[PDB]
Amino acid sequence: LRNLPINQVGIKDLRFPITLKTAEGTQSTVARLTMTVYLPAEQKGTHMSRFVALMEQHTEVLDFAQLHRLTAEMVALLDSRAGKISVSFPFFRKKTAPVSGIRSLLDYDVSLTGEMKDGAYGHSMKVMIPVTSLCPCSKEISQYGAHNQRSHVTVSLTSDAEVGIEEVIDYVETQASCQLYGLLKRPDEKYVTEKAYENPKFVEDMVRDVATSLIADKRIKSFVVESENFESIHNHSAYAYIAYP
Amino acid sequence: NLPINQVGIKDLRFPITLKTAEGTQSTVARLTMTVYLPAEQKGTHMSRFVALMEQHTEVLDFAQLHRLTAEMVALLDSRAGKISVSFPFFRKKTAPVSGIRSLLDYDVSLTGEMKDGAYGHSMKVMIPVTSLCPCSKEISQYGAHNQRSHVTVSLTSDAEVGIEEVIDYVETQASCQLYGLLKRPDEKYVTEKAYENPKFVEDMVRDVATSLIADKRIKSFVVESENFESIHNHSAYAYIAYP
Amino acid sequence: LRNLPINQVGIKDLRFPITLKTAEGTQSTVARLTMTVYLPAEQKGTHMSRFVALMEQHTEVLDFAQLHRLTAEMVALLDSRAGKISVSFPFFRKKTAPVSGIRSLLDYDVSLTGEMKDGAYGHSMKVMIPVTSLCPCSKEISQYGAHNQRSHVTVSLTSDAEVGIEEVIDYVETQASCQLYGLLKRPDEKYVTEKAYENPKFVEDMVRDVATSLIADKRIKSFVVESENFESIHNHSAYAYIAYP
Amino acid sequence: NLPINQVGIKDLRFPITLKTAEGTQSTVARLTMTVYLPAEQKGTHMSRFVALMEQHTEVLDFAQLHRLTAEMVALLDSRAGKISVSFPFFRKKTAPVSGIRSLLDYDVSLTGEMKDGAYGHSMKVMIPVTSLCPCSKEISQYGAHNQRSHVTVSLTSDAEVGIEEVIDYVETQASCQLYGLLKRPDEKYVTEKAYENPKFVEDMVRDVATSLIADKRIKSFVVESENFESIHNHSAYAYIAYP
Ligand SMILES: [Zn+2]
Ligand SMILES: [Zn+2]
Ligand SMILES: [Zn+2]
Ligand SMILES: [Zn+2]
Repeated sequence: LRNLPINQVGIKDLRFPITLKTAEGTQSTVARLTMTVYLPAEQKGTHMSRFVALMEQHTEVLDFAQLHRLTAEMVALLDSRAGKISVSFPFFRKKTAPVSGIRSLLDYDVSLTGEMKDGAYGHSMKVMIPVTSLCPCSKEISQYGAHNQRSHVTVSLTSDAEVGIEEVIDYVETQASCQLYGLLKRPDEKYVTEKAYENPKFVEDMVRDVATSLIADKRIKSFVVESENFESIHNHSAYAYIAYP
Repeated sequence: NLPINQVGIKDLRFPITLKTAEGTQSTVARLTMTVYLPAEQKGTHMSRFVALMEQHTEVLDFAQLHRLTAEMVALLDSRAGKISVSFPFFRKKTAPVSGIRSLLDYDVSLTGEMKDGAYGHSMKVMIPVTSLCPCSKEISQYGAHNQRSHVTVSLTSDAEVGIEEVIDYVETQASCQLYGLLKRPDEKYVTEKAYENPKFVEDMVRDVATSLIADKRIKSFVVESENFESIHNHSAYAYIAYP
Repeated sequence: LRNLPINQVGIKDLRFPITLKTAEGTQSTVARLTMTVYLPAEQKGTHMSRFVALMEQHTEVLDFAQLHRLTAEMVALLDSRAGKISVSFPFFRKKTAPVSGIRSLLDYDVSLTGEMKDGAYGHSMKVMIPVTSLCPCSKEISQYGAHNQRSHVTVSLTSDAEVGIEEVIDYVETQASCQLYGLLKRPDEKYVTEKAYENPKFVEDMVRDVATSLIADKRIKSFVVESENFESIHNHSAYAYIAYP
Repeated sequence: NLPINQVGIKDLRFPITLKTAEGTQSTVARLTMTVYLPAEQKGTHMSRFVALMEQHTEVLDFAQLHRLTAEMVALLDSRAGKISVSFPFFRKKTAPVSGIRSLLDYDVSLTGEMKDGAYGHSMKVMIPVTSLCPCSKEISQYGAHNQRSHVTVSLTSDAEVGIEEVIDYVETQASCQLYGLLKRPDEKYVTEKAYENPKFVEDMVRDVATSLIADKRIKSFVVESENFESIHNHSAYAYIAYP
């Protein structure tokens, strides 16, 4: 009676090397894990070492099928009816400069979550995409130039069928004033400077353009789109978010 | 054409004066200030959030947060919006043997929210405590591993719950609470007290949540605890949400 | 013999409310402190609670005279021949918008250090100043627009006579493509957009212009100037620093 | 007209493969890559630092760092420059009773530096350990407060000192070292061992520094330890520099 069920208990911020397979290829990265299970009112404690045992023994490449298997195996190993695994890591993608064709990596921040509830599995994801934002107000009121800055666009979603990390990346980067590259030659820098100027967007415009795409995707049951613009003229950020439905 | 749930400014740093039941203090806040944006409206008016903060010189407390949130949604011409303010919060404590006084620091957020002329508020408090392991003590012939823990309480009520109240709910339940200033007899007392009161992370979250369930001002809450286990390089963690 | 002196021992990241007085006025802020003393080979340990005792008992406003007194009192209280107090905090200054005249605060990050060595006192400081940087290459090669971004300029210095926090701020902000304001009306935004465009500067130009000023100041015995530009076109930073002499 | 000590790129994130004495692993690095800039030269050539990393596919180790730093100062047409690479580093450990194996994570930086055709290298390793308080144990009738500690070793040598070597120097000296995976008999062993080997932060830094002084490959070093005291909300800290 005095006793209460605990929504989630286990371990948090275990750092662990992982290999990840997505549609575009396989890559090695380093993750932080939070691994937890439901604890019924009657049980005193969970078994904390079994969460680490699980990661040490499962050597398969991570993908959405493997995260499912892993979460199902965890709840079984932990003797629980419910649990979550959240895995956060940097994610690299090969990019090509818009004029030179010179290739370089860009880095994104990703989290993947698997959740079991009484035999039912659900999965969600989050991706932070760094883009260039350029202010339409600045350009319009100014006889020359326009302020611009890096922005972090964060998409969180839950879907029934799998949605690829790269697909979330493309939905955002398609919409940005201009996207980022690690390696830019002189013509590419001329290209990005001009495109961003040509395509100014408020933080409001950015969240709306991405949200439109996500609403259209039949896989997506709910989402949040945030955008944060590190305003180059202020020392605080412009911020917006849309949650759906 | 889509409405935007919230749009405005994030992580504006700003000095504030804060009034609570035990007194007034000066601290430094981060603010996030946002309003609802209707489907066909192009943008909000970003400079007005800063203007509002620059103009209002009054001490912060729950009544002044309400007033600032009202005035914001008015000034921005919106039907809804939210103000969240985060800051370090200091409280004077008394060492348990010497009685020598010293401050402790806690992390607090308060949030006010207007939706179509109705107001709601909520708060969050991170209280650092000592945790000590019952399995370690029971299995070992001497000693018990122990570590700092960060206990985070988020709650929503209608009547005001004081920051100090949330702190007390938690410190009362910890294996032992923290102090900045401890003499040798104080160190002895805290060492023994934690060792006499071992708690798993499970125990800590159940013990705090029971106290909050008993407080009938509280509509809903989350209690989390993260224990920086001194024998691992990762943490034990738990949370309860209610209802 | 087996025993070794310890350069510095004490406490680190004590968070503590402070009141600070500089040339422009007095303000309340929150600091992190690191307070340490020298430990001779022969002594087993220092007295850790006395560092907190010291902060709890000294209720005077902080300024360079008070940091001196505080460091001298610490080494005496700790029974040591040498020690350091480092105090880090956000620092607010009142600013005025360049067209409207509308006033707002801006926030800077500051550290002040006091050091005793056998009766001799020395003090140093560091200030991070967030500014706008605008790329000359971008503007010159582009038919319109120029990429720009927040930059953090960090000045560290040691001096014999006191150098005010605001003076370090002015040395940097005087040199920037354009400086930041919290509150900007439409004409002010037109003003800052244009000024930054009119005054493009590489990270190299920025460190050089600030360093020139610091070399000229007779108070300053040594310094480091760093600048980091959060390139709005990349996901890494452009960075430079000058150390002198 | 002023020369600039170092100019280039900072916190480029980049996946790397790392080879050490115990094996090869894949990790993710932050890089800072800079060159000296002569007084009358206007700017460096920023895109070339990224090109250099994109082109060189070789496994990282001390010989490859030297080679990358040589090639950089060549490609940038500078007389001096520095490459620093920071990453999490994993090592497989054996629990002290069960022998069950599990990884532990450490934070590493390696730095290479060219000055007028001469090369130097240096390294930094943060090793997390358990610390346990001798005063707490001595004064208390039972128990002893203990906590995670972050021990950071920075060193410069000419002959290569392995990352695992620095880790061993430190773990050997801690009240007890950390493991990710511990069974009940392992938890008992580590609890007792720390309690049998209490050390102040002073003790830890002297004990490590003595080991490093004895390693005649080492030209200079700094040992710091920060102990996240489980009875306070602040840390004990010490450092030694040598010579
Ligand atoms: Zn703008
Ligand atoms: Zn335990
Ligand atoms: Zn540029
Ligand atoms: Zn102690």
